[PDB]
Amino acid sequence: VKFSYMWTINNFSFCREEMGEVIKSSTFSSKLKWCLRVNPKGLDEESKDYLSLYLLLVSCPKSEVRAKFKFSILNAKGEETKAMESQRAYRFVQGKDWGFKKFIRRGFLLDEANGLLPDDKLTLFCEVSVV
Repeated sequence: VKFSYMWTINNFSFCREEMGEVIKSSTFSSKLKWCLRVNPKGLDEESKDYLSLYLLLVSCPKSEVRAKFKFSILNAKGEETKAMESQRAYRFVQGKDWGFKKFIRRGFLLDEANGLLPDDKLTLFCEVSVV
């Protein structure tokens, strides 16, 4: 079953999150509930120069599901760019997240000349395929 979520994070340049701090999206579905989570300053010292991006299984009545996923950024022209796809379907349990600790370099994303923060909005697009 394949579905998607578009997450707009407004006023992205005003984010005060420090390394390890997280923002979660609203939940979305295709009884399963998913959300996205971003670490604007990464998780640890190795990733503090990047935004980290994860898919989280928030609610699941089964013990586990398997899902592949793809994240991309919608640019100022409304087009997908800088996509990263999971290598395979990963096993999720409720509370488990999978994703990319080094999804996008902050010094690239935050320079507005690259066109990824139109009106200071970061727009992320996620596709999920549950096996």
